[PDB]
Amino acid sequence: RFLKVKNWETDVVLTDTLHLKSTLETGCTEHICMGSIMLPVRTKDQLFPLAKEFLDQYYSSIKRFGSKAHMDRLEEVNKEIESTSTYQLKDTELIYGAKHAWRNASRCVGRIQWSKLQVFDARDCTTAHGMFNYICNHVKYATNKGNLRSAITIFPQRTDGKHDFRVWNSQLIRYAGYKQPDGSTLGDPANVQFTEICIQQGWKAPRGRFDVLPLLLQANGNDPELFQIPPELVLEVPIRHPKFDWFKDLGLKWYGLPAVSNMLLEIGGLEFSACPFSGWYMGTEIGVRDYCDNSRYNILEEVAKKMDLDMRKTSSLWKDQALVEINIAVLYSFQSDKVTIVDHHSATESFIKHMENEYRCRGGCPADWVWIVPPMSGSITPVFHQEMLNYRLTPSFEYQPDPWNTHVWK
Amino acid sequence: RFLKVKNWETDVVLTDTLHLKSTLETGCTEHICMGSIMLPTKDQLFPLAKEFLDQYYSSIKRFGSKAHMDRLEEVNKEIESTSTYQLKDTELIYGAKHAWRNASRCVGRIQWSKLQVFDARDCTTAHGMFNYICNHVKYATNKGNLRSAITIFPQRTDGKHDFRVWNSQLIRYAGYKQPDGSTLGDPANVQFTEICIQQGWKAPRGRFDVLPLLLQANGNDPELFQIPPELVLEVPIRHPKFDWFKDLGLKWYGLPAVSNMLLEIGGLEFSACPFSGWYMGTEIGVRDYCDNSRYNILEEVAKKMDLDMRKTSSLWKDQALVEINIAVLYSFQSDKVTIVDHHSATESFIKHMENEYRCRGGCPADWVWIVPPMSGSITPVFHQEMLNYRLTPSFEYQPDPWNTHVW
Ligand code: HEM
Ligand code: HEM
Ligand SMILES: C[C@H](O)[C@H](O)[C@H]1CNc2nc(N)[nH]c(=O)c2N1
Ligand SMILES: C[C@H](O)[C@H](O)[C@H]1CNc2nc(N)[nH]c(=O)c2N1
Ligand SMILES: CC(C)NC(=N)NO
Ligand SMILES: CC(C)NC(=N)NO
Ligand SMILES: [Zn+2]
Repeated sequence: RFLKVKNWETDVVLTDTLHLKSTLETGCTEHICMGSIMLPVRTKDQLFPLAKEFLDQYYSSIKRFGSKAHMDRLEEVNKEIESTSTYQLKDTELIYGAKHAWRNASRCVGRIQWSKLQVFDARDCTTAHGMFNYICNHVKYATNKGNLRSAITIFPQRTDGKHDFRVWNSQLIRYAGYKQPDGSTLGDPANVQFTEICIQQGWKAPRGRFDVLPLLLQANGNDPELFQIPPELVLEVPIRHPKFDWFKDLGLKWYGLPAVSNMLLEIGGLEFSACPFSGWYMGTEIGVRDYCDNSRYNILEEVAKKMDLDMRKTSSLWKDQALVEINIAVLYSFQSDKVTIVDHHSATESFIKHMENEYRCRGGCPADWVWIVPPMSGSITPVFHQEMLNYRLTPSFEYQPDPWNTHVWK
Repeated sequence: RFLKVKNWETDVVLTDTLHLKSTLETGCTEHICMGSIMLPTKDQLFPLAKEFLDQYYSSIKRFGSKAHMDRLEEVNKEIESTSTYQLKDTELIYGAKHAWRNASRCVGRIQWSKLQVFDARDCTTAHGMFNYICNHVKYATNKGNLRSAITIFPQRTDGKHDFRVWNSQLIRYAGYKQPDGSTLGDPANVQFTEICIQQGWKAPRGRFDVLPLLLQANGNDPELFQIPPELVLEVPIRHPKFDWFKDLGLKWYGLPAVSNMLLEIGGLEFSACPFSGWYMGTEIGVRDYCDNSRYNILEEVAKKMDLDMRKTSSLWKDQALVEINIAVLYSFQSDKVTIVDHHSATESFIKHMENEYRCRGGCPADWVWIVPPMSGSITPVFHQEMLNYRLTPSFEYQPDPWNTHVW
């Protein structure tokens, strides 16, 4: 079965065959679409088939399908599973696997960069202190003094589900949030619950508006432990506007390294519960969501006031106006400090090229439109006009339940 | 079986059961989501008629009454004898209002119960259609104080006697392919604009020429008609600060009226059912003006604002976009023509959703269409999970007549 995808802005029509290799479910049925829904221990039995599918794809990618090396590897893995219930990936398979989980992440608009990923093998790690060291090395390497490099650090895979490695932080770097007794919130409202956990665990919170949270690392299923990332390793950018000299006085700044650390990486059926990864920001993530979401820093009004916009009636579009300036400032500040960042026009244009390339060479590119289209100026970016097909391919990055909800404290 | 929908801005969670009454397919499957795709017999008829009548009588608190049963059998007999049936005026009105109520791609459904229905089922010719349409336009426009309305022409019979409004919207501007290779007017209507010429129309070769109606009655060939200029309310676009804006020579009509869809009620199909409401600012300022394939005016507005268009990161397109949209709303509001901004419209939809969930068990909604083309995440609907599914009565897309018409 072939599926056609059309771009209503250029009439370009693409054909998708890749979806035929989709196995996981989407959440949607032939009677309902859950496309806008945020989020809708294995056995030897279901493991080998998963390993085989992966290994077949791997050996096919290197043009060695059917080879003796390919057949031996399958027998080697099969024997290992029956012998230990699991199996270890070769370094080459790990790299291939991580890159493809990124390549398959339908909610990621920066996938044109997928083949450029530094993979740090932390599978020999055993303690939280070990995790800390690995993570600091990941941060310094990725930051690279502002010239960001994509990377991922992969810790030991899940075994019996009682010895999981987990990074309790949702992102390696994020600002603390504090609920005040008057009901207001200091810092990032999104991290209030995590911040409380850190404090309870022993963290001495400076209680500021931009306090870098400590790492809470869990190794081999043990109780998590706190660690402070060396300040000198956390690159930050003071936010100022190119024309509005008062912008700087808003006291705003943001970290330069976006690194998701709460997702699960699945390769050949194996589950890597601790796999922090990072790239570089698209301006709107900070300027639109982190700064202007009502449930985040929510700075629209203040910026609106300083600009002396007509805030009496929404139809003046004062929010829209302040939004553009804030995002202009974020981009400007980052480029000035020479910290990698990409605007939504560039990122979306590139994704389109990446997408078309993928249809031709791979037969498709699973993409989640709801997440791909930027949170501002939607239709003036090429992706808005691009029909997309969303389906799940493995290897992949998956969501997993927050650790504080499932962990058995020792 | 009881799906939940969460708003990530307010943590409010709503439970949806209405979807359990869905009957039509969505285009998606457990293995693939096509949520972003633009277009994913007597024996067949009665069950449909039955489904409708049941919900109708249920709505009037007469479910399982004699009146209910009586009507059910009368239609039943009528179908068996005539191979179809006619809706009572009450059913027709109820059906039209609910088709709007079920339109998952419409953000303005909070207004659903306030719909003026014009029963044009007694129509028989193209001139009769022109007359009915002019009356609709005049009623809906109401001197700038817009009123939602729909005019329903004769239902389908044997497919060879279908009524159709060839235009996509009752009021749109023409588009012509110039020698330059460029396009004059609205690029989206180039093809239609030609079928008018090819049919007789005398195009003024302008940038904003109100197109002529191409009405098709009882299956016969379509005919042209010029909408009385005095009935087509337009708004000149001027910025409330950029006096130079006017020099762009931009204007837009005040009455948005989709005319190429098919209304489905109890199995019956109304192929010609033009309907109208009032604009949400972004429709004109973002899509009609700034879409690269439309009037694509971003660069022009950018230049006159003296913005650094060298690098995309200066966000000039974004800045210009906002002004262009501030102007649209400004002009309409100045000329006292009904219009709603994306902020107010979206806030209303959220309220409507909550009403629908607590009073009906849900509200089908297509997030991809509901979220405005600009400033997405600063509107409440961005953070609102939505379940999309098809309920009848409904408004469906249908093949352009010029690809099905046997002259
Ligand atoms: C090189 C620069 C990169 C850019 C510009 C890019 C951009 C983005 C953006 C804008 C999002 C949406 C974030 C949000 O709204 O929460 C995203 C999501 C995603 N990206 Fe990328 N990305 C990059 C690198 C990476 C890397 C290196 C990986 C994996 C190795 C990756 C995996 C993903 C995943 C899995 C998601 C969804 C996360 C979630 O569900 O919360 N991205 N990316
Ligand atoms: C009262 C003011 C109304 C508002 C503010 C509203 C707004 C909108 C908007 C913004 C769209 C998207 C248009 C597009 O992007 O092409 C839309 C679509 C739609 N609306 Fe409404 N609407 C209104 C009245 C109506 C009425 C009277 C009906 C039905 C009788 C209706 C039925 C629909 C349908 C079926 C669609 C999707 C059409 C398509 O697929 O092209 N709307 N509405
Ligand atoms: C409800 C809706 O799915 C939700 O608000 C989504 C929409 N699109 C998004 N897109 C991106 N990139 N990131 C997000 O967090 C979201 N949130
Ligand atoms: C490809 C994609 O479905 C398409 O561009 C959609 C997106 N959302 C939309 N939303 C509205 N209201 N109107 C449209 O025409 C579209 N176009
Ligand atoms: C997914 C994450 C590591 N990258 C970003 N959030 N921005 O690019
Ligand atoms: C669908 C149409 C009749 N309404 C609008 N496009 N705007 O409200
Ligand atoms: Zn779907």
